[PDB]
Amino acid sequence: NKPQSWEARAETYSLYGFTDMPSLHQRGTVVVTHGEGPYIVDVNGRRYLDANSGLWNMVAGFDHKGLIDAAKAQYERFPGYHAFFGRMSDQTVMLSEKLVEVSPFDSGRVFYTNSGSEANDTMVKMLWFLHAAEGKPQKRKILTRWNAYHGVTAVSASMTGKPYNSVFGLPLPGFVHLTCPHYWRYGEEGETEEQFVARLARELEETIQREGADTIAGFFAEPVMGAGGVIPPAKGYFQAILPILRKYDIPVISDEVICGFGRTGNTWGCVTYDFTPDAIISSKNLTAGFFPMGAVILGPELSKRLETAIEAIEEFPHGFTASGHPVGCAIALKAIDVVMNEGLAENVRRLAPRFEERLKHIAERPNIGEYRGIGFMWALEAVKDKASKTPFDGNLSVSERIANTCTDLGLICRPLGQSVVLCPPFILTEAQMDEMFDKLEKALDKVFAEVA
Amino acid sequence: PQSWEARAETYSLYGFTDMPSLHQRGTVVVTHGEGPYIVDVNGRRYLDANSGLWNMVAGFDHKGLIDAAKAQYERFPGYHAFFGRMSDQTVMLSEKLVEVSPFDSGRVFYTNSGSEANDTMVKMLWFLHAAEGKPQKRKILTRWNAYHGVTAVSASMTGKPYNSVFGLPLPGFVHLTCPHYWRYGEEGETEEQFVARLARELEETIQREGADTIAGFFAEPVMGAGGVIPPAKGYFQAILPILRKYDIPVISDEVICGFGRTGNTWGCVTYDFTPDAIISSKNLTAGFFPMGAVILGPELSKRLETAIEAIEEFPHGFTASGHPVGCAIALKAIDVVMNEGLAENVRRLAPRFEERLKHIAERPNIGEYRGIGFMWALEAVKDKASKTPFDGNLSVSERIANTCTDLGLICRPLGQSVVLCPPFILTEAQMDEMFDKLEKALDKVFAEVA
Ligand SMILES: Cc1ncc(COP(=O)(O)O)c(CN)c1O
Ligand SMILES: Cc1ncc(COP(=O)(O)O)c(CN)c1O
Ligand code: NA
Ligand code: NA
Repeated sequence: NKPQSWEARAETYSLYGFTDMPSLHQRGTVVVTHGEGPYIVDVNGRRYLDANSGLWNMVAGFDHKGLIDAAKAQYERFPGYHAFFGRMSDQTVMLSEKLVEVSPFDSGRVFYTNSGSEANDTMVKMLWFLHAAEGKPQKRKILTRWNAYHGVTAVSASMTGKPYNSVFGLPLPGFVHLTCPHYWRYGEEGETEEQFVARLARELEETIQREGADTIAGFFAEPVMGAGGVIPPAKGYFQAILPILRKYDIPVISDEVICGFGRTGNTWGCVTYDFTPDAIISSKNLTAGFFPMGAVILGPELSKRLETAIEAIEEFPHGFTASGHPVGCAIALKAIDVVMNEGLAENVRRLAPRFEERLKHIAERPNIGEYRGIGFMWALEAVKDKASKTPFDGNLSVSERIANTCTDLGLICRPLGQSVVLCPPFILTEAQMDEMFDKLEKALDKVFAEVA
Repeated sequence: PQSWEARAETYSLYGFTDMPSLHQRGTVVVTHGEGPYIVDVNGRRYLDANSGLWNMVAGFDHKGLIDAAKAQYERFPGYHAFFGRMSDQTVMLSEKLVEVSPFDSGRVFYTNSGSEANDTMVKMLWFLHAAEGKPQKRKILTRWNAYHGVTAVSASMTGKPYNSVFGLPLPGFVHLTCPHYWRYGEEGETEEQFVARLARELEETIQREGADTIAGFFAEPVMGAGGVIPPAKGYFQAILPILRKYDIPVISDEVICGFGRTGNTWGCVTYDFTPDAIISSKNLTAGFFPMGAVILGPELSKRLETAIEAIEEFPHGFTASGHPVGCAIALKAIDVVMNEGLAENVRRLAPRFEERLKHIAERPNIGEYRGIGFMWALEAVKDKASKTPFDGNLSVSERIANTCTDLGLICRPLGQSVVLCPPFILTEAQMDEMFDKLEKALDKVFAEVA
């Protein structure tokens, strides 16, 4: 009784992650064979415009010749190794030199992982290691914000501020979730944006005082929240919170997994939001989705502190088998070159005004509560009533319905809560952006005429 | 910085690297390899008797594997496996993994690493027991000297003293006695009594903790980073009925043992035990791509599917999970290991490997040799009769390994031991080269230390 179709084979042997099971049973797995520019093609030859770059990461599209050629060239040269025991590939040394150079840091050090989850988990371990070595083993608590997404390891899931993590009995103790700086959602009745930011700063200060600064290991933040539904922080947020963190000796980590390498219109989300973190977490665009790589980029202050702590014990007992893989490092060197030097990062800056202008027009509809975003990261929030910010009942699945209608029109859209997220590849043309918008509008025109 | 060595030190934060040796010797920057050899920036060639990190079983320039990697980049260079979408390569590999696993049926979940795969398996157990009305069933049983990875959870599962630097283990991670008879057997305790004690100890721990509070048990069939530790005779035959008696899922961590190293496709087959799930990585891609897999047997597959259908979505996964390049590479690595004579070369050469180690173990400073297939270790001692090791300050194993490097051999120092886990492509002449160089390093270091 062996399965025959691609659909039956997928269901017989897979355990699906982040997959809505009722939709999967109704529709069948969409099995993908190849891509062309920003388009993905399934086993039935159907072509979809992937307006999510796969998972934010495939910024150069699905068949970029330069990246394909750089990947092939490294397999022909040296197809694998590790970075332990005082050995490392030439590609690993070149990537660390490049990452420190492209980072906003004047100097620093890089530690490799395969994923963003491992890199966040690693940063947490580095902070525990460092503070205990400096005479404060109780300095262990990690501050993140509700709606944040930092990954799925037990630690990186505890840092994530998502209700679904209750199914794992998470967060673990020592993981503190601050108010999310989403003004439209979290601003109170009659609270101005300036008051809202001031309240976030008083809340952080009160939290640090109650918990005790000596028990707090670090603060992580995505400059613009990704999986939280594309959330640029309220005006002046980083300028209000960062002095408080610095006052209390709380290391500041920018989680640049999504924001690194151009999506917010700058190389780093921390540059767009004008703040200097002590370390950066990078992945995704780092390899343009061509290879699993994550990196922890430590600034000068933490680099110096960690090295003294490591010199004292003689060895830093942490690392992944594939950390610093020569193939991933060669691919990352090419992805960085493609994004920064081949006009991809510029294309986001050039097309962001037109992107915003079309979303502003779409937001005039009564069922759109707001549009939000920056550069090539945007969201449209669905509402039953605009003035009162009333959502549609959770059972109506408005965003999933918009997204399913988009799939049927040949557009890949991401439903998140009551929102629809767009994060297309940086290679997107004006015509393809018009294509993306026309199909989304037809899906909005259908779902809103139906539910409301 | 100008030199490769200075550039490496200026920009790297080194993991699992002895900093005094690094400052003394400089970073060894590798540019390429040939068969089982690695070549540095100075053109020096070393026989890598550790397959890089156990994983590069087909060597450093395998044409079939390089061609398979290139062909997938040309076809489809990347994608994910979320939201009901997945590459054709991901479906193919799941089908193949279930087939080659000892399970008649099952399901596969992907990760990038062995650490993520273990951390994932722990979350899966927390998820499952809570869904089945036992949210307190959270504790994880591992052994002292086990190595399961470096995420906070997989480091908590690892039984290494160095984890104290991170304030780890986290609560709820219980380390049972290591079934290494030579080290943990008491004075006057037979191997049979030793195994009976570890069974009694497991039962006592389950009874003290409460079976309803224990999520699962994980075991490497042969311990790897622990220093190549085959378990004491009849260990799994004594512990498994206890775990099954108390409803404690059994997970075989096959990250090193999967695909051939013990002389079988899985370490759990070599040790004649059926786990409920398998953790696979390393040989899975022959070190050509970061991939890990959780292979769920039929019982856990059914219970997890029921729990997932009840909440409608399993909210877990990594951006690169099921990457089509990793999947096309893993399909080729499995083909090379199982069909191109590599797994067979391990069985064919394991007797010669052991015969040579038995001769080396005659030396007064070798406490024991241990291992199986293509996984072995030699334990250095000051005194054989009393099992007295050399003082930690003498760094005997590091000295053996640094001497090996100076002779063009890469071998791994672990504790007071030296580990050999060479590629499956190793010829008899290359095995002779590995042992001749090792014996010269043993002669040099032992003559200096005593
Ligand atoms: C901001 C952010 N941080 C961390 C991660 C975790 O990265 P990975 O899926 O590679 O583990 C993600 C993944 N969506 C992310 O968006
Ligand atoms: C048995 C075992 N399990 C898990 C792991 C973790 O694998 P990774 O380094 O890919 O995280 C290792 C890695 N040495 C291992 O040997
Ligand atoms: Na810089
Ligand atoms: Na099978």
